[PDB]
Amino acid sequence: REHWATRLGLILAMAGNAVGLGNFLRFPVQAAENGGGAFMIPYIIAFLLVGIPLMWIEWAMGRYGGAQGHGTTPAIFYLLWRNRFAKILGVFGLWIPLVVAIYYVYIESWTLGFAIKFLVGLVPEPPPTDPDSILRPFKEFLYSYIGVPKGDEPILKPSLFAYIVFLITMFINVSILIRGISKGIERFAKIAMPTLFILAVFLVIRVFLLETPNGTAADGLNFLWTPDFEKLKDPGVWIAAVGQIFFTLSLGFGAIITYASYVRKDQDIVLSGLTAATLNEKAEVILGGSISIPAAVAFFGVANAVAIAKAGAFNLGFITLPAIFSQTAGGTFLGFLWFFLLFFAGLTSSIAIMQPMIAFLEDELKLSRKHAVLWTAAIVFFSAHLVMFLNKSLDEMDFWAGTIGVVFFGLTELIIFFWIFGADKAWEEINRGGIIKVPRIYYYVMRYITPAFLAVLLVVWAREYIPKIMEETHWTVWITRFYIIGLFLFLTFLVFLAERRRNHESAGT
Amino acid sequence: REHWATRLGLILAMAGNAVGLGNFLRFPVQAAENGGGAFMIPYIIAFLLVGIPLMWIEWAMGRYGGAQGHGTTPAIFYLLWRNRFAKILGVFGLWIPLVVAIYYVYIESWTLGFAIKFLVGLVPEPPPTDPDSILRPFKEFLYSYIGVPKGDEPILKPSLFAYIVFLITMFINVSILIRGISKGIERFAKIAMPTLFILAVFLVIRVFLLETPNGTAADGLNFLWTPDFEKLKDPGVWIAAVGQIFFTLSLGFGAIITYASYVRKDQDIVLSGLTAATLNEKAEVILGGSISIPAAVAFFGVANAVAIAKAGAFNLGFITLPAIFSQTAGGTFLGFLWFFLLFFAGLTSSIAIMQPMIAFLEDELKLSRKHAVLWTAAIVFFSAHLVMFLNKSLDEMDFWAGTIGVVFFGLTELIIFFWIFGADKAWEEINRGGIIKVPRIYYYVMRYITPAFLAVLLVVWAREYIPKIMEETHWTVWITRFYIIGLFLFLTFLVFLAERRRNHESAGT
Ligand SMILES: CCCCCCCCO[C@@H]1O[C@H](CO)[C@@H](O)[C@H](O)[C@H]1O
Ligand SMILES: CCCCCCCCO[C@@H]1O[C@H](CO)[C@@H](O)[C@H](O)[C@H]1O
Ligand SMILES: CCCCCCCCO[C@@H]1O[C@H](CO)[C@@H](O)[C@H](O)[C@H]1O
Ligand SMILES: CCCCCCCCO[C@@H]1O[C@H](CO)[C@@H](O)[C@H](O)[C@H]1O
Ligand SMILES: CCCCCCCCO[C@@H]1O[C@H](CO)[C@@H](O)[C@H](O)[C@H]1O
Ligand SMILES: CCCCCCCCO[C@@H]1O[C@H](CO)[C@@H](O)[C@H](O)[C@H]1O
Ligand SMILES: CCCCCCCCO[C@@H]1O[C@H](CO)[C@@H](O)[C@H](O)[C@H]1O
Ligand SMILES: CCCCCCCCO[C@@H]1O[C@H](CO)[C@@H](O)[C@H](O)[C@H]1O
Ligand SMILES: CCCCCCCCO[C@@H]1O[C@H](CO)[C@@H](O)[C@H](O)[C@H]1O
Ligand SMILES: CCCCCCCCO[C@@H]1O[C@H](CO)[C@@H](O)[C@H](O)[C@H]1O
Ligand code: MET
Ligand code: MET
Ligand code: NA
Ligand code: NA
Ligand code: NA
Ligand code: NA
Repeated sequence: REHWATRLGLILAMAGNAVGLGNFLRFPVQAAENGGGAFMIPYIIAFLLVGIPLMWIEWAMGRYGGAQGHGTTPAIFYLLWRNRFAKILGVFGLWIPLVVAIYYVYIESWTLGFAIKFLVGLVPEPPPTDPDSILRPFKEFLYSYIGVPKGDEPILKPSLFAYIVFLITMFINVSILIRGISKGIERFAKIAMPTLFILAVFLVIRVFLLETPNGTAADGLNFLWTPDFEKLKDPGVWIAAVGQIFFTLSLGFGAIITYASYVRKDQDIVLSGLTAATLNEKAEVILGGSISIPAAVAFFGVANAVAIAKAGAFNLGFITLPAIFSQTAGGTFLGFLWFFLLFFAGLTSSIAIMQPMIAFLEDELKLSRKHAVLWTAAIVFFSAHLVMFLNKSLDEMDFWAGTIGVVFFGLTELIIFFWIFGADKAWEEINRGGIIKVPRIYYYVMRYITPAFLAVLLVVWAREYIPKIMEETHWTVWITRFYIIGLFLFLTFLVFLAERRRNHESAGT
Repeated sequence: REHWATRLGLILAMAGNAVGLGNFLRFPVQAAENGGGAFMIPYIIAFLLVGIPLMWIEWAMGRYGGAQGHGTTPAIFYLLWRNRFAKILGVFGLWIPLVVAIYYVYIESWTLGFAIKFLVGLVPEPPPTDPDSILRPFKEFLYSYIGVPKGDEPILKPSLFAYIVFLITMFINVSILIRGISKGIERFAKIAMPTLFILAVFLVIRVFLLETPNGTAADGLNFLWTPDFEKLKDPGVWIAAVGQIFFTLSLGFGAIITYASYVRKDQDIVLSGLTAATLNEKAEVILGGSISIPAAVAFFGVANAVAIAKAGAFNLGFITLPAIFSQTAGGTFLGFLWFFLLFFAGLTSSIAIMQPMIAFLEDELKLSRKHAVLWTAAIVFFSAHLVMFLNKSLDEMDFWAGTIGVVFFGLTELIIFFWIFGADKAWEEINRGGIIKVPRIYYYVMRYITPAFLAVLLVVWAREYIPKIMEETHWTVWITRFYIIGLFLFLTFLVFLAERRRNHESAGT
């Protein structure tokens, strides 16, 4: 089995797993929609009670499985719980990352397409004060790129450029993955992460210089870091905060587990896990938090910025920020730097989300790395046509896999590891080889607090939020639901085939 | 490997493979739309130049492959042509029958649902002369069953009864298939075919007694068997005739090949093949041709009958015929007999179209028959939800697989067998063990005439018919296209996995 070559490489790869579009696109919107500073208390609390403990659990499960030649959850769940149902539950650890890959790589490709166009100056040009005369050209720019519907049909019409750029993006992902763990992902991480940090810091500095009749970037920071204890009672904010924690730390995606499966059996995971998690949070709250929101508030004031944030998930990052930059000298190049940053952030995350499928094909079906990477790319590429052409298909996948799925799977993996496998055995497995030990208190958090926190969260979520979605959606949501259910059935069949190959193999040995 | 137990069983199973919904539903509509007697000249000619020769070729390929433990085209094509491209072309021999199964079993389930409702007298009751006051209740009956759209959305809403009946239908197919070739399909064929023949003969007799102010059943027969040489020039009629020949004989579906793979290496296929083909044609032109058309013409006259035939593919069989029967004493029970006949016709054909997937899983992935049958049923059942809920999805699948696909695959299999593998080797393989020899003239038909006939047909088809369809369709056709393209990719992946299992297997032996 492959192993990470160096401790630094392991850390930067894991940090690259985490630090993604979620830090720079998702976090600012989530925080802005939820009162800014009012979002941060629940967010910090979720990091401590969910983010940290689950991170350690996934590193431990991955390392544990890797020692026996397994990196994905169908096998790993079965090692922890010798029951047919463990294998079936384990399928979600292949299904979630596959579905997420299907829309995440597409969005990643947009950032590359925008970077290219901004670099070469093929961008819109607003009419030099109206907040709409400047924004409209950038809205139309995004709409033409991805092909937003102009009529009644729920169909998207992406530009030829966007389509070719997606192909290029897939090629770049494959070029890294095909080289494997140490020579591919690890080597790229050592180049991408420092680049990512430098670009982000530069952008923060530039944004911090923004001042208009409507305010300064300082006003944006104050909105984000001023608590509102009257929101600590709103369940919606807690759900948002926990959802962001999962998404941001790559928890429940099967991605941390698979990376950790390449950590040597004896190697520390306590300090490494904590370090990766902490690096992500710094990139999120300090870097991601200090770019988009302050820029928007500086130019539009808080009320308008919040309204922009609620407007859509991509409005702030693909329309508003570049429009704001365009009002400044060298703003087109600043736009390039922003999208280049997003691309490297996306890329280091997308190689992580496709590795579980690759590991399963290698580990369980005994495919060569070459074949495993290429077939994985093929399935993602083919499937992405749904997200490229059917309006709101992206939203549907992001809901079932990237939102509900990850939280559900997080609770599942914790129950299996800390309840079925054995709390004391799990505790011992986590700490084994630790450069530091996990604080004793976290034993009771993991065993009692985290599961109960998530269980209540999911129930409240399910009672007062989900029914609206099932009842109040356009019929086309069923196209995406049908397809991703088929994907689950497909992966279940592959797990079945893996069992049969193993049985026939043992009969020969 | 399993083998057919008796020669009679083999013949009735193969006859059951062929004699299906195509004889009793498809043939009458095709003949009626194309001038009746004007359809029959091209039809007879296609039977001689295409139907017969291709039947022998498929029996031969199946028997040839079966002798080496292979029953499906990915392997068999490779045996005949040691080239990676042979395996890929061979995938169509799994893809076509899978796609056809996905809509064919659903339609088959309707005939069971109708049989049940007609048996128990839960049927509509027209107002005792208006040709519309009688037909409307039966149209509404079908529309409520399958759930035809009442608004603008291209969505179907099948009754709960129709859904449960589809489940039952799948169960019945599985119950036969799970028992295998000799104890399952062969044993059922010996019961179903005689029953089928008796029901059909009875129905023909009953229809032959129909006489109204508008005409007699005799008028229907005259319309069907009166030549119109002025149509021998119309290409459309030839395309229709050849398409019906393929569909009716189960040619290009991979189904005849797979059944023949269970024929012993030395056993005759010349007389057996010819006998199965001839039995089908008798059931089609004598039985199928003498039920629906004469009944409709008797009650409505020719012009109206033809108009009904053009109305839809299911209007004649599910609406018009039962409505006509309802005007006669014991007509509800006659309706039951009709739908019972259709069901047995459908059932013996659907077990044939699912056996290729079963054989591939058994032969190439080494699954047990139990697992192979159940996974096949699961894929068909899941996929059928597309045909059940998306308006016109059925039409799209029937076009790509059941119409274009089978003719394309027929030309492919002939080219591979008679051109690449070797005309003389193919000729020798067909005749080997023959109780009779194939007439010498058919060597030149197979090698030169059949391929050229099909090639010209396909080109003319492609030039003057296909473009309208690609350009003039609702956007929802892409949902079905996307899905069945995914099915092809899925099956291609399975063939790839089969190669890898074989390679690893040989390395051990
Ligand atoms: C691998 C699955 C392929 C299914 C059909 C995909 C057809 C893609 O079609 C392409 O889409 C682009 C984006 O709209 C257009 O710019 C191109 O003109 C068009 O050829
Ligand atoms: C960075 C590598 C990808 C480049 C893909 C370019 C695809 C060509 O895109 C074409 O560009 C033309 C000129 O701008 C436009 O007028 C056309 O509408 C567009 O189809
Ligand atoms: C479920 C996803 C299916 C995607 C099917 C894509 C089929 C592409 O089809 C092509 O797309 C082009 C761009 O939209 C259009 O300009 C063409 O008219 C159309 O033929
Ligand atoms: C919500 C969970 C927050 C946990 C924060 C734990 C901070 C560390 O807490 C410390 O842990 C050490 C090791 O067990 C102990 O020796 C110390 O007494 C204790 O203060
Ligand atoms: C492609 C086949 C789609 C057929 C299924 C569509 C059935 C219509 O069901 C629709 O489902 C939506 C989502 O749950 C709901 O919001 C709507 O209220 C409901 O009418
Ligand atoms: C195996 C794939 C399942 C996908 C969702 C299928 C849901 C079927 O839904 C069922 O459809 C029937 C027919 O309209 C209705 O009569 C039933 O009330 C309904 O529960
Ligand atoms: C033959 C075995 C399948 C029988 C399935 C019956 C499913 C029940 O079907 C129900 O029947 C009721 C009474 O007719 C109707 O009023 C309901 O609308 C219908 O849902
Ligand atoms: C591509 C095929 C997807 C099929 C999805 C079926 C989802 C079933 O969904 C259910 O269907 C019932 C009958 O239509 C409706 O009455 C319900 O409102 C709907 O929720
Ligand atoms: C379009 C193809 C129609 C073929 C019909 C062939 C009918 C049989 O034709 C016969 O075949 C025998 C065996 O070769 C010969 O000995 C006879 O002389 C010949 O008449
Ligand atoms: C589910 C995703 C569907 C997106 C693809 C729809 C693109 C619209 O393309 C449509 O295709 C039809 C069939 O070729 C043609 O008849 C129409 O002229 C064309 O507009
Ligand atoms: C695509 S890996 C999961 C998401 C990633 N952690 C991000 O924040 O973007
Ligand atoms: C479903 S097997 C192919 C069709 C069959 N020969 C029929 O006529 O119905
Ligand atoms: Na992150
Ligand atoms: Na990343
Ligand atoms: Na037939
Ligand atoms: Na049949």
